[PDB]
Amino acid sequence: EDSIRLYLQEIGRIRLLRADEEIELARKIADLLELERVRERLSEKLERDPRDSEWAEAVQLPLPAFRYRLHIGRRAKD
DNA sequence: ATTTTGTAGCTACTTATACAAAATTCAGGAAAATTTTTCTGTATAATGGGAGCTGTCACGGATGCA
Repeated sequence: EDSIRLYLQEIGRIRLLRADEEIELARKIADLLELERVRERLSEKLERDPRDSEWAEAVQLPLPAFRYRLHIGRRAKD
């Protein structure tokens, strides 16, 4: 019941990385980040949020691939 | 024989009214002024803590068991 450790163990069991490895990331993260602030721009202008579909981005995208792009983009940060 | 009592009386004479605006102040507002609280960034690199405590009990459990 150490709690501190009870979490500390586990984090152990996720393993450390290196700049290069954390570079694929960076891009992806940004790729997701900005994408959203589309999502906010389109928000703020209108309906308060694209937040529909492939139009939940004003951007163009084959919709399934959108959510996907989102996943990888932010999964990087996670 | 004045004096006090009078009566038949007023006029002066003064509250009383009520209003009344004028004061005359007060309160609240409004700022506005400003002071105090918040917010955000920070680029070499940095990647598991602290402690110890060590002398009843009980019981019911004790599942666990061999």
